[PDB]
Amino acid sequence: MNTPKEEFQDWPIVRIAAHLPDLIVYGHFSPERPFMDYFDGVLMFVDISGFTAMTEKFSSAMYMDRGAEQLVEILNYHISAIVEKVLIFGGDILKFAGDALLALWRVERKQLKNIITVVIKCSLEIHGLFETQEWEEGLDIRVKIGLAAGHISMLVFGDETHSHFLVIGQAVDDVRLAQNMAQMNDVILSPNCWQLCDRSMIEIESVPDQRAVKVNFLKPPPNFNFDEFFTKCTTFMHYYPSGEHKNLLRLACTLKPDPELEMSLQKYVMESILKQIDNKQLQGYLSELRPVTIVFVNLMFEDQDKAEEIGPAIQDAYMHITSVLKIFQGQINKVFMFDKGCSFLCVFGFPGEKVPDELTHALECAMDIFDFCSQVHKIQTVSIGVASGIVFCGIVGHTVRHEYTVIGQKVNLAARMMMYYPGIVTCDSVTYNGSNLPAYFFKELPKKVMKGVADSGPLYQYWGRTEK
Ligand SMILES: Nc1nonc1C(=O)c1ccccc1
Repeated sequence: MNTPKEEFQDWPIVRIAAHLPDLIVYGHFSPERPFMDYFDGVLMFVDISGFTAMTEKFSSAMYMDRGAEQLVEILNYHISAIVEKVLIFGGDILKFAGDALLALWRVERKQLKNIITVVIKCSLEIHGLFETQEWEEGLDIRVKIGLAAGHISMLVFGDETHSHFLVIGQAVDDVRLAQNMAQMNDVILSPNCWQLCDRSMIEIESVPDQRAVKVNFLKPPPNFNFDEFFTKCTTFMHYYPSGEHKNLLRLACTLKPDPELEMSLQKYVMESILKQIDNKQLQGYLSELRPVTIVFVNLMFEDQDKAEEIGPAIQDAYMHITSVLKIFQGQINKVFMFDKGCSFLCVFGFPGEKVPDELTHALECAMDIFDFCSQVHKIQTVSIGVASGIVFCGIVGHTVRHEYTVIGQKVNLAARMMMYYPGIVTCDSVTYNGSNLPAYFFKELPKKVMKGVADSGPLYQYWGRTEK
């Protein structure tokens, strides 16, 4: 008999799995929401704002109405290379944002030391991708890397139709802190990472007024062989592609149809993405420069380190947020957490979710969320930033690991507003002027210098319908 080869690997379940980390794909968790689990790992936070700041100029007439198509193409070219490095070195890309990606090497406590070495090497090789690369006249196509290590908590929250996850805890906070100490081309280790690492491998230096350290060099001992060392480390990497599947970047590429599993995984993925996955929408429909309203919600907790308290709080907030968003076809694009604040990047006006009065509704939705979440047990402060303008939407990443992501100055603005104007609902000038709501529903705010925003324009507090 003949032996035709090539296992078919393009099933819907596999396509869905591209949008998710191994943490979720192979997780098999209880149905309770919230669900929490705990482990140890090494984290890598790669700041990619250097080249995703490209977005503004892709709206220029120069790109002849193909700005979004060109932007996703060039971004994915670069980001794909980063993802491949992460994957080949054994890491799990947890999420993408417009300005960063976060990767995890989950391992038993005893192997943290050796895995940090692996992750440093990976980091250095990532920087190596960009050492001599630019466009037009600007080589700011470079990245900044923070690494952290230690205890990590995982939270899964959602309802019967939608799920979201976060990793949280000090190591997660640490990786964020480390990355924003990094200059271009730097690899910065959190204090704990530095404490736990193989100091014989690496030369570091101090970071002024900081216990974090900068990696100057990976200088391995005389008879060290990284490839053999890596192979030893793979013993502790549950899903590293191997044997007959050593040619694949992800084990998830080998997933077979399993309706129960697919039911669980699809809950993490937006319906419009599922439509594309199911070949019921053109594969390029979701790459666009689109006017939207961003409602960025930040929840700060009474006790920031107590995962057991924050989980139920986020779940309670989520249940309300999703109900309010349904009422106006708003969608949660991302959920993020560091600094102890949990933030929901909500979007009004995504593809196929048009509808006029987007501004009035965004503001009313923001206020509703604010009022409700402010009453949630353990939520100390709610802050909401509302900004409206043209943003890039598209699936960003590698073929095998990518996510629908929104990128733009207005996303950054809403994000900065919620942090620099805590405890209130704020909006930009577009939103204020477009709502046409009475002017006394607002308060004109002092201008604040916000990191990453040049010329925010006049900003406003949405005070609401009444003085009280
Ligand atoms: N915490 C988290 N758990 O999953 N993702 C995050 C997160 O904050 C993040 C932020 C920016 C980019 C990528 C991830």
